[PDB]
Amino acid sequence: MLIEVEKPLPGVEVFVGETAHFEIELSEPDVHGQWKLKGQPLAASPDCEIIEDGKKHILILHNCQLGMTGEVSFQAANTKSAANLKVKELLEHHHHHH
Repeated sequence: MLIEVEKPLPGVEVFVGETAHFEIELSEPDVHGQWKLKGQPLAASPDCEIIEDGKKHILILHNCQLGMTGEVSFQAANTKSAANLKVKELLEHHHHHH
């Protein structure tokens, strides 16, 4: 009856101002969705790509500089979807066995 997420994002991980991969399921390939961000004006930005393979939707966000964490909002057929973003610190530290 009502649209229900099949594979939500209970916790996404990405690099600081690098790449943002987000994929979810709606168990309904008959419809689609849109990705909204407080940073960008709307979805399908000139610096992002929105591909829908089957029923799932993938959104690549470049340069995700929001801070210690970011809040991503996605709408799937008049549906409210919000997940937490974990920004990682780009560190080229060395991991020696000794």
